[PDB]
Order: sequence, then C-alpha cells, then structure tokens
Amino acid sequence: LSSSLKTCYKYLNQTSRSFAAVIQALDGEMRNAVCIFYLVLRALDTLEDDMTISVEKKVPLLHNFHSFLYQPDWRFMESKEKDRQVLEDFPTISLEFRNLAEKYQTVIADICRRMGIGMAEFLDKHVTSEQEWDKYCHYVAGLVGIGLSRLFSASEFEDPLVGEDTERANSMGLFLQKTNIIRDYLEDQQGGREFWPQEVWSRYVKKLGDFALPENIDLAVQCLNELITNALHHIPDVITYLSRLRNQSVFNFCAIPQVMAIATLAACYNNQQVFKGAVLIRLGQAVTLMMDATNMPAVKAIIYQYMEEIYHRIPDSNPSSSKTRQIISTIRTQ
Amino acid sequence: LSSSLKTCYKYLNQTSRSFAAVIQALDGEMRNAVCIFYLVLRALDTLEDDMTISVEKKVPLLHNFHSFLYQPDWRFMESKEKDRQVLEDFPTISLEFRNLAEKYQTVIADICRRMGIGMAEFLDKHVTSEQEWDKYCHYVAGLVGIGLSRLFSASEFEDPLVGEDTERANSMGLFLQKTNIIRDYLEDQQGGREFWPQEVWSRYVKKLGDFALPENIDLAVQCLNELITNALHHIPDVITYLSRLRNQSVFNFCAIPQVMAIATLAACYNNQQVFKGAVLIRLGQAVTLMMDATNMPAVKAIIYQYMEEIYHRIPDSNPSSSKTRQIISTIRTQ
Amino acid sequence: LSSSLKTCYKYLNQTSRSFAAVIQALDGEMRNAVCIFYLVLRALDTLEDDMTISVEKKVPLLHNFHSFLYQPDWRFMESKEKDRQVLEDFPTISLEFRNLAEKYQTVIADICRRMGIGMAEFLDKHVTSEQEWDKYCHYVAGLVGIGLSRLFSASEFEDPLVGEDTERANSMGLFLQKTNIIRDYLEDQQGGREFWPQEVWSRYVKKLGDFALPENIDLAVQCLNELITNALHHIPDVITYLSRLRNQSVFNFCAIPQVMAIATLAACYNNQQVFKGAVLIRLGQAVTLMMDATNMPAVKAIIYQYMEEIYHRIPDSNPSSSKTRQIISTIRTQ
Amino acid sequence: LSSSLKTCYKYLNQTSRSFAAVIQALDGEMRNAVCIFYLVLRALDTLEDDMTISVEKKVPLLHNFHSFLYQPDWRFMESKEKDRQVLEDFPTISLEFRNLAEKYQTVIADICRRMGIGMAEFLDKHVTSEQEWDKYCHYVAGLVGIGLSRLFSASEFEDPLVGEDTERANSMGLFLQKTNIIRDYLEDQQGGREFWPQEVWSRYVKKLGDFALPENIDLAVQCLNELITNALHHIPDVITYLSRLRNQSVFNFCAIPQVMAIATLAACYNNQQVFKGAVLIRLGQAVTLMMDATNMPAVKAIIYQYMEEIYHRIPDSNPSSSKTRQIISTIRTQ
Amino acid sequence: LSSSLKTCYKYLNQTSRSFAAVIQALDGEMRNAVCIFYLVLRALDTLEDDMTISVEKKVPLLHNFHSFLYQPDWRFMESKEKDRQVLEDFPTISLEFRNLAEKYQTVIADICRRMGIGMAEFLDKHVTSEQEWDKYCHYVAGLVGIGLSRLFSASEFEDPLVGEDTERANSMGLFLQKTNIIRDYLEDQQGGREFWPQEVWSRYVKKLGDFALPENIDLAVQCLNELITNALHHIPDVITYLSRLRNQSVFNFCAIPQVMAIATLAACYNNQQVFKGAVLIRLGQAVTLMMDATNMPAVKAIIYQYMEEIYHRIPDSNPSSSKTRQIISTIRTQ
Amino acid sequence: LSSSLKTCYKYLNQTSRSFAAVIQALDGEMRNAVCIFYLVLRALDTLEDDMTISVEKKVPLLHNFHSFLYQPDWRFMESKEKDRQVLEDFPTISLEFRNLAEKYQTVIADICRRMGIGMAEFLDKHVTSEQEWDKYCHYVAGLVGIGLSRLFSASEFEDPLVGEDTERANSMGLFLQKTNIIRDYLEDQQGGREFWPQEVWSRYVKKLGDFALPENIDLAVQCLNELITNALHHIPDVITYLSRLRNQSVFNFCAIPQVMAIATLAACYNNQQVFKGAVLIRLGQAVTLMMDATNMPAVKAIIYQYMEEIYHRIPDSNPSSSKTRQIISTIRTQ
Ligand SMILES: CCCCCCCCCC[n+]1ccn(CC(P(=O)([O-])O)P(=O)(O)O)c1
Repeated sequence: LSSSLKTCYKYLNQTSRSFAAVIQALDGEMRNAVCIFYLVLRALDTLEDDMTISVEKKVPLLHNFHSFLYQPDWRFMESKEKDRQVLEDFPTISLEFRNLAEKYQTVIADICRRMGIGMAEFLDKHVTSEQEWDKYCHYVAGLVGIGLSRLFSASEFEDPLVGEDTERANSMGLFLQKTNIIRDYLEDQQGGREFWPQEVWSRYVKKLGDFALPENIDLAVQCLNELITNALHHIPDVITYLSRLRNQSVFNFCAIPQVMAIATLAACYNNQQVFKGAVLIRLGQAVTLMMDATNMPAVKAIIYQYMEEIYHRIPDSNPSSSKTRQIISTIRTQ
Repeated sequence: LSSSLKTCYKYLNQTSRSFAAVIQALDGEMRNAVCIFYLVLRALDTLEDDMTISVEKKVPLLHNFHSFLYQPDWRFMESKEKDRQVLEDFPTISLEFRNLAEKYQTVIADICRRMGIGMAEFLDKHVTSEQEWDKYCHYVAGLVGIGLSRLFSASEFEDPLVGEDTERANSMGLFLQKTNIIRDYLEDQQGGREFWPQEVWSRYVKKLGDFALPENIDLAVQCLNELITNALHHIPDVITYLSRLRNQSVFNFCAIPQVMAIATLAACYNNQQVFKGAVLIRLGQAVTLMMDATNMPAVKAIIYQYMEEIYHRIPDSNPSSSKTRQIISTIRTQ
Repeated sequence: LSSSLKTCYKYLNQTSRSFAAVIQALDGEMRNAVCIFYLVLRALDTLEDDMTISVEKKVPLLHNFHSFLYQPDWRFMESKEKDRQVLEDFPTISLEFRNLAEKYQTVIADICRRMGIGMAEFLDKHVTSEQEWDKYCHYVAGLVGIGLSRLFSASEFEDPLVGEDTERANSMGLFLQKTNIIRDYLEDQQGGREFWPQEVWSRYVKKLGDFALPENIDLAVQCLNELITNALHHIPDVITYLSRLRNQSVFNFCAIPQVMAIATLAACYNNQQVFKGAVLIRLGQAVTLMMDATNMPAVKAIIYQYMEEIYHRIPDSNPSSSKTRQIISTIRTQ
Repeated sequence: LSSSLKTCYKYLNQTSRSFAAVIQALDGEMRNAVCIFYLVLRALDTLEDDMTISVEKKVPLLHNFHSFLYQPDWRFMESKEKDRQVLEDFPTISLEFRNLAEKYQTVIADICRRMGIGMAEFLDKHVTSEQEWDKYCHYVAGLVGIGLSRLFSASEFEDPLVGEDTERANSMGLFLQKTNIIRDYLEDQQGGREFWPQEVWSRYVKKLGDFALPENIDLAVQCLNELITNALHHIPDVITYLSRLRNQSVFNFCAIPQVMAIATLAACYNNQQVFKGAVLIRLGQAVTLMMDATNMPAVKAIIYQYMEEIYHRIPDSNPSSSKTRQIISTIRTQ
Repeated sequence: LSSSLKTCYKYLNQTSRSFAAVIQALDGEMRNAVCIFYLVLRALDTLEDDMTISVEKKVPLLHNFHSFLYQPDWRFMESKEKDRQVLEDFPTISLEFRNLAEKYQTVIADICRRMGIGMAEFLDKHVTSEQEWDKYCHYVAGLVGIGLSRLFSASEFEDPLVGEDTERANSMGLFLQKTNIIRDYLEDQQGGREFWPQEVWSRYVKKLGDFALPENIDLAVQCLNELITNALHHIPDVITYLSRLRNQSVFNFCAIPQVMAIATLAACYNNQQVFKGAVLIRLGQAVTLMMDATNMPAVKAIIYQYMEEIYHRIPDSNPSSSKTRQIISTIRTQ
Repeated sequence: LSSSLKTCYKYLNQTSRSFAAVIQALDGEMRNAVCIFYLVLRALDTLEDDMTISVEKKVPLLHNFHSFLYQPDWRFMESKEKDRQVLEDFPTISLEFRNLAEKYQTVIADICRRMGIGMAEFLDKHVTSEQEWDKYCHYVAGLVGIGLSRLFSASEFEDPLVGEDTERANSMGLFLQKTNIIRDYLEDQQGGREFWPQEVWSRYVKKLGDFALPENIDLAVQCLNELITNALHHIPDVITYLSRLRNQSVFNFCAIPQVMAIATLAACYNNQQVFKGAVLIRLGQAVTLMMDATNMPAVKAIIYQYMEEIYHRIPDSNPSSSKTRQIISTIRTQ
C-alpha cells in the first residue's frame, strides 16, 4: 500500500544483505517496527563512518540524530558513503517512523539518543582496554540488542522478561559486533579504522597495522586467538537469551545471526587467512547437516559442534590455550 | 494389512519421485486419501501423455476417466508410457479409491472429471495467451491444489477456509506448474511438446524452437525473464496459503515443493543455461543454510531470500526489469 | 561450578564424536544423567574391548562394574585402549554418578549390571544364530535404549510409556548396533573381531574373513544385503518409538542417530565398497535436503525416502530380494 | 524409594500446615530441593526458638548451623520445642540435602549461613527502628524468598531474572513476615517476645504490652494501622514478583501465601480484635468468590479488591490515613 | 506517574464496585483504555440519571457528550447525583482520554455518540414491546459490549473476530442489563423509573408499580419468570462470545460479570424476594464449589448448573413453564 | 436442533446428579459422544440393577445389550427401576448413538459388550477375594475409564498416549467405584446387595450385615480402614493419569470426580458414621480453600491435603495402620 513504506523495504534490502529476509518474516507489528529501526540505525552508522565529515560537524549530527526523527524535512546530502541514500531520503524513513505506534517510537528514539552519545564519545579515540571494547560494542551493537528486545516485548509477541533483561540483550549485540570486528581486521585496516583493543594488540606488535605484514603472521594469529577467546565468553548469555524466546519468527531472527557469527569465529580461529584475505565459512559436521537453527535444542547442538571445532584446534603453545579451553568447557558443562 | 493398499503404496513410490515421501508422512486419513488421489491423477496424466493413443480414443478416456473409478474391472492395457502399470492394474487402485470415506471420494472424482475435460480441450491446441496459460495450468495443476486443499479441510486436520479459498489453492498449483514449464523448456522441445505461451514467445522469435538456437540466446533469456516475472505473481497467494496451515505433516507436504520451485526460478532467472541443459538448484546464502522449510517464519525468510537473489540480477536492459522489480517489491511490502 | 562435572563433559567430547552435541542439548536433568550414563557405558565398553586383559581377569571386572560406581577410589590403570582415560580417572566419573538423583542412579546401575553379565557371556563365543545376534546387540545396545528410555520417563520429560515399552526401546538400540556392525565389517576384520552372525555368513563362505577377498565380492554383497534386510525389521519399532516423544531435545537426541543409521544402511546396501573401505554417506534426494530430522513428519519422510533408495536398487537376482521388498512394503503401509 | 527421603516428607508434613501441600506439588527437581530447604530452615528456626539453650551456646550453633549440613553425624538431642524431631534426626535430613544437585546445595547452605548470622544478632535485642524491622524480617523471611527464587531459577523452571532480582524476592518475604508479626501481637506478648518496631509503638504507649490494655485500645488500633500501612508498601513488589512467574506449580506456591497475607491484613485493618484474640479471615466480595488465585490476572483482581476493602474503612481521624490512601492509590494505578 | 491518571483510577474504584478490580487486572493498553472508557460512560450515564436536569437542557448534553471528550475545559457543575465527581472533574478524565492511542479514542468516541443519541430517544418514553426492551438495552449496555469488544481487537490481545461480531457482543451487554433490570425492579420502582417492558407486565397488572403491592406478589413472580426466560435467550451468544477469547485478563473481565449475572437470575427465578427486598447470590452446588470462572470449560459447567437450578424450580402451572424449559433445553443441547 | 438429542440431554441431567454439567462442558465431539456413552451405560446398568428380572432372562439382555445399539426399535418397557425411562425410550438414545462418528461407536459398542459379559458373570456370585473386587470394579467402572480415555484420544483433543494407557484408565475407574462401594455400605445392605470383598469382611465378622450392628462398630471401622487403605493404592495411577492430560475440558471432567472421591474417603476414614448413616464431605483446610481442581498442581495439592487428613487420624491401634502409612508415604515421596 503506502509508497513510502514500500521505499523503506526497498532500502532495507539495499542496505541489509543478512537481515532483510528474517526481518520481513517477523510477525505482525514487529515487521515494520524492526524494519524502521534498522534503517535509522543504518543512517546513524553511515554518519559515523563518513570520514569526510569533520569531527566537529559530526558530533552534533550524532548527538541530535534522535531529534531528526521528528523533523519531517531533515536529511543529509553531503555523505559520500555507499549507503548514503537512507540519509538523502531520510524524510521517507522518519515519516514511517512517525507512523509507528508510540511504544515503538519511544524505544527507537531512546536507543538512537544513547547510541549517538556513545559514537560521538569514541570519535577522537581508539579502543584501548578490553573494558573499553565492551563499551564501544555496547554503543554500536549492545544497544541494538536492547532496543530490539524492547520492541519484541512492547509488541506482546514476546514476554516482558525479554525486553527487561538488558544484560543478556547487550551480550547478544556484543557477540555479533566482536565477531565482525575480528573478521574484518584486514578490511578495516585498509580503511583507516582501528577497532581491535590496543591493550591487547600492543602486547604483540608496535602498530595494529603490523599484523598485516607476513613476517608477523605468528604474532597476529596469537592475538586473533586471544580476541576470539574474549568473544566466546558471551555465548553463555546468548544461549540464555535465546532460550527465553517463545515466538518463532523472533527466534529465527535472533538465532540465525548468532549461529552464523559462531560459525564465523570457528572458521577464523587460529586461521592465518584472517590476515591474508577473506575466510570461507564451512557448513559443519554430519550432525549439523541434519538440523537447522530454528528450535532451541538444535541451536545448542549446532553451537556445541562449533565449539569442539575450535577446542580441537587449540595449540598447547598458544598463549591463550588455557583460557580458550576454559570458556569452551564452561559452555559445554552449563 | 491389505495387499491392494500395499500395492498402491508401492506404485506411489515408483511413480512419485518428489511427493511420495511427504505423502506417506501425512497424518491419519489424509495419508490414504492423498495417496490414491495421486495414483489416479498419475494414471490420468499417463493417458494424456501417451502419444500412441489416438485422439479418437484419448478424448473418451479423459472425459470418462472419473467414472472408471467406480467401474471395478476397468483398466487400460495399451499404454507404452513408463508408468503404464497404474493403468494396467487400475482395478487395484480403484478398489482402494472406493474404500475411502465418501467425502474424499467426492473431491477426488470431481477433480478427475474436471481435469479430464480440461486435458481433452488442449489435445488439439497449444497455449496462446497468458490467460490460456493460466487455464492450462489450472487443469493440470491448479485443480490438484484445489483437490488437496479440499481433502485437507474434509479431513478436519486443516481449517474449512483452506478448502473454500479455491483461488489461493489454485495459485499453489499454477506456481509449481509454471515453474516446471519454464525449467523444462529444452526437455519439452526435444519431446515434441510446447507449453510456453505463444503470445509471449512469438514476440521474440518465430517458432518456439528458435530459443534452442545458440544465436537466439539473448531473446530466449528475455522471454525466460518475462515468464518468470509472470510466475512470481503467485507468491503472495502461496504465502497466504501456507500461513493458514496448522498441521505439521500437511505443512511439510505443501511448503517443500513451493520453496523448491522458488529456488528453481531463482536459479533460472537471467540464466542462459536454461536453453543448453539442466539448471543447478544452488544451495542458498548463509541465512537460509541455517533454516529448513518446516515453520512458516522460516519459509517466508527463505522465500524472501530467493526473491532478492533474483532482484540482484535484474539487468536494467531487460524489457521486464521494471515489472520484475515491481512484483518483488510488492511481495516484500505485504 | 563443579570442576569434576566439567572434566566429564570433556571426556564426553573426547569419546563421542556424534552424540556429545545432542546429549549436551538435553533439557534439565537429562543432560548430566545421560552424559554420565554415556561415560560409564564407555568405560565398561573399553574394558570389554581390551584384549590385553585375559578372560579370567576380565569377567569379574564386567560383573562388578555396576558396583564400582559406588567405590569412590576405584579406577583401572592397565588398559591400553584409546579411551582408557575414563577408566584411569573413573573416580571423577563415579563421583558425578553419585551426585545424580537416586532414581537415575538406580536405572544406570541396573543397566550396567545386566550389560556386564551379557558381555561376560560373549567373551568366549562368536555370534552364531540370528537370535544370538539379537541377544548380543541387546547386551551392548538394546539395554542402552531401555536405560535411556527409563531415564526419560523418570525425569518426567517423556511419557511413562516410553520407559515401560522395553521392546520398542530395545529395537532402537538393536537397529543402531546392527547398522554399525554391518558398516564396520572390514575394520573389525583387520581388528580380529567378528560380529556378523556365523549361521548367515557361513552359507556364503568358509571364513567370515573371506568376504575381504576380492574373489568373493559377489557372495559378500549377497551376505551384506541379507544382514541389511535383517536390520530393516527394526524400523517399524523405531518409528513407533519416535512418534511417542514429546520433548524436543529428547526427540533430536533419539531421531538423529536413527536417521543417520538408516542413511548408512541405504549407502551400504548392495555396495561392494563395504568390503574395500569406508562408505560415503551421501546427501539425499531433493525432498530431504529441504528438511531436517527435528519433527516427526519430517523424519518419516526422510525414512520413506531412504527406503525407496534401497528398494529400487534391489537386484532381482539377490537371494534376499523378496525379503527386502516385503519388509520395506510393511514399513510404508504401516 | 529411599526411606530417608520418605522420612523427610514425613517431617515436612508434621512441621508445615500451610506449605506441605503446595511444596509437594512442585514440578520435578524443585520438589525435593524446597522440601529439604524447608526442613533445614525449620531445624534452624527451632534452635533459635528454644529459650532452653543459653545464648553463649545458642550463638555458635546458629552461626555454624550451615556447616552441619555437611556433617553426616551431626544432630541436637537437647531441644524441648515441638518440632524437635528434625534436630534429633538431622542426619536423615542432611543426607538428603547432600543428595541434591550441587547448585541447590550452595544456595541452601549460603542462606543458612546468612540467616544464622542475623538470627544470632537479634538474640540480645528487640526491633527498634522500622529500618531495623526490615532487617529482622530480612534475616528470618526475606532471605527465604531470595533462597527460593535462586532455587527456582537454578531449576530453570523459572526465568534467570527471578533469582537475580533479590529485592523483589526479599519483599515477598518481608510482606509475609510483617503481616504475621502484625497479626500475632497478642500471641507474642503472652510469649515474652517483642517484634513491633519500638520506634513505632513507643510513640503511642510506654510498654508494648500496653496495647493489651483495654484502656489503650484506641492507641493500639492506630499503631496497628500504621504498621499495616508499612506492610502494604511491599505489595507493588509482590505484584512485580508474581508477574514474572511462568510455572504453574511455582505460581501456586508463591501466590497463595501472598494472597492469604493480604486477606489477613484486610481483616486486621483498624480491627480491635487484633488485641483481644485471633482474627477471622472473611470470604471476600462477589468478584473474588468466582476467582481462585491460580492465574496472575485473577490474583491482581483479588488483590485490588482487598485494597478497596481497606480503603473503604480508612478513618479520616487516623494519623496514617493519608499515607494509607497514598500507597493504595499507587498500587491501583501501577 | 501521572497524577491525573492516579485520579482516574480513584474515581474508577469509587464509581464501580464490580468492575474496578477486573479492569485494573487487564493486560497492557486495555487497562487505561477500559478504565477511561468506563469513566466517560459513567459520566454520560450520570447525566442521563439526573432528573434535576430539564429535558430540553439534557437532550443536548447527551447528544454532544461525545464531543466534550475533546473539549479540554468541558465540565458540568450542576449535578446532584452521587457520581457527580466525574462530571465536575471531567477535564481530568477527558485529558487522559486524549492520551490514549487514537484507535481507542475512535472506538470510545463513536460509542459515546451512539449512546447519547439512544439515551436521548428514551428520555420521554418507557419500554413498551420486548423489541423495545432490546433497543433500550442496546443503547445503555449493548453498545458497551461492542465498544469493549472493538477495543480488545484493536489492542490485538484478541482476534479481529471479537470486535467484528457485533451481534454476539451486543448480547453480552443485553444479558447483563436485563439481569440487572430484573433484579433492581423494586429499587427502580421506588426511584420512579420503569424499565420492565409494558407489553409484558400489562398482561398481569394495570400499572407496573402494582408489582410492589404485596397482594400482587404471585402475579409479580409470574412476570418475573417471563422476563428471566427472555434473558436466558442471550446465553447461547454469551457462551459463544466467551469461547472466542484468548487473553486470560480479558476472559476474567468478561466471564466474571456474566457468571454473576446468571447466578443472579438463578437466585431470582420464581423468587418473591425480588419484590420484597434484595436477593442473596447463592454459593453453588458441590461441582461448582470446586471451580472458579477463569477457564471456559469451567464457566460452561457453572452455567449449566445454574440452568438446572432454574429448571428444577419451574412450576408446571407457571405461564412460561414451557418457554423456560425450551430455552434451557436449547442451552443444554447446543 | 435434533429433538432426539435434546431428549438425550434431558435424560443426562435426569440420571446424572453430578457429571451432567462437566460432560456438557466437554469440547466438540466429546460432548455428544460422552453424553450418549453415559446414557447407554446407565441403561445397561439399570437392566443389571433390576431384581424383578430373572437371571436367565437378564443374562442374555446383558450379553446382547451392545447389539441393541443397532436395533432401531429395541426397547424395554418392563423395568421398575427409577431410571427406567432410558430403557423405555432407548430408541431415542440408540438413534443418536448411531449419529456418532464410527470411531466413537466402536469404543462404546466394544465397552458395553465387555461390560455386559462381566456383569452377567457376577449376577450369581459375590465378591470374594480382593483380586475379585478389582475384577468386579473393572467391569462396572474400570472399563468406563478405558472407554472414556479412548474417546478422548479418538477425538484428538487428547494425545494417543491417553487412550493407550489402559491400566491407569482402569485405576481411575477402580478408585471411584471402590470409594462409592465403601461409602454406600449401609445403603447397599438395606438394599440386599453386598459388594465388600468377602475375604476381607469375613476376617472381622460372620455376615457382612453384622457391621450394621452397633455391637460390631469397632470391627466395622477396622474393616472400613482396611478397604480405604486398599483404595488409596490407586492414587499414584490417578495422579499419573491426570498429569498426562492436556485438554482443559477433559481435565475438569476427569479431575473433579477423583478429588470428590478422595475427599469422600478422607471423611469416611475411621468414621463410625459410615455404618450409622450418610457421611458428610468436609470443606478442606485453608490452603485448599484457595484452589480449585482445574490445574494439575492444584489437584496434587488438594490430594496431598486429604492424604494428610487421613495420616493424622491413623490410630496405632488399627491393624492396617502400618499399611495405611506406608501407602500415603509413597503417594507423597513419588
Ligand atoms: C476416566 C475418568 C472416569 C473413570 C471412571 C468412570 C466410572 C465412574 C464409576 C462410578 N459411578 C457409578 C455411578 N456413578 C454415578 C455418579 P452421578 O452420574 O454423578 O450420579 P455418582 O452417583 O455421584 O457416584 C458413578
């Protein structure tokens, strides 16, 4: 019907290779709510990425983005980023945002407000400590998990307990983000962006860029393995979060991406290829090829299979070997 | 128990490459009702297929087929087709037909009667307009969908609405038949049959067979895309139909073929391979590799994913490009 | 919490390539109960396998194994088998066994007692009759299915009937054991172990080992098909058992191995490769690659498909051909 | 099966009028856990109650009571209290405690250690301030609510948030205790124990025992009303707590006592009978006489009705009148 | 939060002795929506009540009441009725009305309009025919059931069919209103209000008020029984309606009142007390004393028991004996 | 609609003091199916009760009763029993029976047959051993439970596992029957019928009627307790049976009768009143007066409370005492 809503779903598919389908498969009111949430977040993220926008011009844009949702004519025409159209045709997006029930608007605007402050905070600095890593990931992904959880509950398709558990919801976002940051080292490196925590990579090399030098491959993998081990600590929370869900369309939406990130970490673990090029995500063992990620018991088994894929490859010599076995042990035994 | 019922199930597995498994997995009374229904339709389809049966003899056979279901000793012994066994031993099958609850008999006979009349009508002509294309598919597949739907409701395993909404049920069949007709262009051409609507292909070449000529590949593909674009229009109905199902065994039976057809059309889209041989039914992206077609939400996501696969390949120079984008856009927004 | 329980799960993953994942996915109490059960069975199985332990020395260990579960310090340090770790660190396993609720201990201890008795029984004899084959399989697998079934009922996650029907539960074990025995012919031969029932292979050759000879390949496949035909008889019971399950985690745990077994039999049927090396278990038709083994209707479909995969490869000449067709027919018509 | 567990349930019934039935009705694991938890707390409570034991001998016992749980032979044979049997045959109870899953053991032991510390602390003093009243109630009731919530979560029959939100769990306990303390004024005076906050009753009389004086009945009722108004403040939390529950057996166990407590408070409100004898708990209005406390909405309705029963009888002349009306309004509106 | 909303709930508990509790127990948005709806209906009803308000001054107030919802300052200070508080502080109510999601406002406003119209229409006449009785009940209660039903569907806590089947919803209001009109005969007569249909009572006496004269007690009871029999015809629709509800909080809200109405009719049937004083609503047999009205099957059982309580007390010589038996027979059999 | 069906429901209410309401509350096809099943069962029982019918005339009526269901004009106008109307108007009943789906007919027919056979057998003898007592109860109550269970499963409102479990369905029946037999001793004696197992009452008195003698009150009570103790042994099965149920209407129907019987036994236990006059069924403690029997945990709680009510009154001086405690402790610990 609505031509503007049509445009939004067009944008959703243009900017989301890996979420559009599951988003469109969401039950009732969640469909549009999550679609709109994805688009405005996409716009806020594009603003953050655009390095052609000076920091002093970017801070206000990020700080006041949540208010733009209520400015019918607001738009940004100076972006040179690839997803710039959601910024250039933002009026069509904010229009549909204002068409959403108020309970959804409140959540989306709140997350944008907080995300903007968070992104602005890290514009002038690099992630140093692992604690700072969690903070950054909390700002660009954790809040997304929290926001989404609140939309699920406000829609009534999910229990109020889902949106209430902000800790676990934050973990869902932290896990996906860390996995992406780890996987995209080379890509981010070649792009002038540094996301790997400094207090970690500085124990291996002088400059993050050195992991890009073939003569430092050994040290690079060791660091890679330490970061992966860090990310695995979020899996217990992920499993707890998914176990609470009761709506199938919501379960598929939340589970598939977590399982893909896990498959991603398994393929990247102790993999020199992370620093040479792209890594191929292989489908799995025999038991996995018999199930898919659409029921909780099956999701656990698929995760456990991937954990052993890793556990099996842990080199006694890796300086994170014990930590890696420990967290995988915890995941198995829980 | 019954040896004749056993023989029936033997013939089902011998004559149904892709439906036998799901049919045998159907709950209660539906199992036998659908088994027999499949057997008589296959027998009817074989009569129509056999080019060694003169039109003079064929017309009466197709018109009166439905009544043979009531004649204990009727059988045909002159078929040369591969599945002739269901015809030569029709008494065994007709015997089991008469054992079904009267309510299922009504549906089965009614569909055979209408289908036979329909097949007789197309013995002396080819499909011309797109309207005739729908009419033809209605007779050989649409009615099959209507029949099955009415059986589902009659058995009470599915809501009355399932059997009542004949339009949606018809679409389910039309989508599969059109998809198969598109896929099998080359196999049918070498077989002496023409199913592609003449009013569509005549606007590209002079004879349908011209598409098999390496020098016409481009026009051939433009026609392929137009027809695929025609088939895509049934998807909203397929989704509506599937979303109404409540029985797991019925859901698997109905959803599996649909998703298969959809992946098939995605693989054929703008693919020149359609005119050189058989086409690869890929595997999917990552989001799909983690989902199977057993719950509505997952099916929607898989369908939406295949829709994007097609959307990504729509060349701007294709004369149907705008139409193809249009229908996909509607499927996303609904 | 407990580090001993963690060690147990470490052992589970070290000794079980294909069960660990689905075992860890079991709901609540069944998780640790099945884990521990798997581990004690594995310890008992290892003692049994060890050919460096004389029969006189071995018998008392098998007979009293169930009692060692209550000897806090008991362990066995003289094994050279691959999984000896579970025997050498048995106190860690029995400690957790004694932590399980008493109702579970009773079931596990009872199965261990009866299994040791049976295992002792066969230390000095080979399998002769087919009836002896069922008894041996009952001892090393059938009882496992009965034990597990009693754990499911006692946990209340499954109906009281699952545990009470020892016959259906027994068939579950027999089917997996027979399938493995059939598949591992060559590996067992080169190991000095013989499990194919003598009365069956003797009607084809003088020494079971002759099947390993290239010149007897024809008689080999014939024996292979007769045994496979024997195994198929448990499938009706397998299906009955699975259709009573109501817990999803227990369903995945029970269904997946049975399906893998069936896929294996289909692959081995009329295959010379069984006598030359490892057999490649391949994908499946189209209808199967669309579904996974996590819902009863889908499992039925998957099974029916493999049945037809065997059925239509049955050589007219084969001595069992008519037996094979008859059981498959019974499986479909039920 | 085991007579020691049978014996435990025997003691559970001898020592609990209003809990034994609902406790035995708890699903799976929670049954024995809560049963044992109840028995040990009853044993601890019996020691504390016994004025026959000297303070310097009682303190160490209360402090180390948690440790006896691990001492197979520990037992107390010098008590004169009615429920002395649980102390005399503690080995039976501790044996079963040690048979519970470790996760339950640590929760129970932890609560017993903390409860003992608080109990010892209040041996030589009475409740002065209202803040002290919460503290005393925390030690003898709040912690039980926290302990039970942790057990519910650990059993997985309830959400992780139930065991995490110790504040809400605490309120469940404080509400029941305060109510009982308010109700049992007379009974306690005649027993030599003082539980009404001195800082509260002191503003009305000179000695708590004066409310027992006919001539002071009016000051009494006013103090009664002030304390009840204090208790009514835990209701919002009680509603928050009960709203998170998803297991019916746990819901019954938690909701029934809360509702009875609220009925008791409504009956005692501005009732002189409190200072004369036992107060009878009425029938409830018409709306409540068609609803039982087994589903949250019904429980809410029941609670709201009792709130009105109290709101209707608030005397303007009462000094707490405004406060009372306020808390009720907050409960109504949330 | 909002002090105005707080005030609204205070008035709800002031003006509604029997709906306040279940309204406050409604889930999410239905809570405030229904509370406000009740308040505005109460104000409209109180205007209509005030005899101190001349006809030509009242008619406008009734017709334009639906508009005062949007007049921020609108308020009436000349009422003497007991619930005058809601008219004097109407802006507070109207304010909260405007805070509701428009989809709710739309429903409420539409009902207040159609209600004021009908109310106006009856200001100068009495109820003559039975058809006119239905019309009057439609206006003061039927429309209410429609409005509430439409609020439920718009909240989506209930299926769309609920707000769709206006006839069934109308029946809900008609059953309650008739029951109350029957029950409050004396109270209404003493107030100068006559709601019993003249075409029914004039067959017994000359003036409806004569039923208040002890000498006409027998005739009064006969008429009483005729009207009750009339009311019973709405029961089939009440059961149908309730059976479609899916939200527990909505079910309690709807079922409790209906069950209390049926119990009231049962107590009033062939009961002289109706004309002497008030009637006590009876416990219930033994089967009912074992269930509450919170689940459909239980509600049906309660309803059937009350029908039998009536059926057994039907006097053969009663003028409606056959009609009464007929409808109760219809109810049992459906 | 059907006037014959209406008449059927009139007889249900006429002949069934307690079950009518809950039977009419059953979902869909179970309603009529169970109503009709109750009527035929009542007719068949009335034939048996009629002592004016000679044994040689009675026997054939019983054995062939099951065939009368298909004999349209069959009826019996010679009964003097109070419920004779069901026999005289049997054609109305047999008519509606034949309107029931064939699946329901089979069960009812099958049950009547087997029940008639069993009733004939006991026409000339008395219940001797307790094993005989179970046999009799099996024929007049147990089979009813087996039938109902099958009707539930056949209707598909209850899982197939309910119909299958015959031993527990039997226990359900045996418990009610034994309970009524124990309660109606006096009434059965003054009626010339003896049902207490001779082998048990013979160890107390010479003639079962002696218990009616005030001089044997002590031996009477003792015998009473020994029988009640006997009955209690069915409770574990009763609890297991109900725990399996999933449909609410079926649950109320099954649960309520069992709770009443339990309450009955509780009131009768060690109560002389049994031999003097009608026994009264008490309220039930505080906790129970808070729950109804519509959810399994509440039912367990109710049962457990009544069990305590009996355990409390077990006199050490009784000779069954140990047996009584033993069984109750088992019902509690399981
Ligand atoms: C599967 C749940 C039901 C299993 C038991 C079904 C048979 C019950 C046998 C007891 N029985 C015998 C006579 N009655 C009639 C009973 P009623 O219809 O309420 O008059 P009651 O006189 O109250 O005991 C019941």
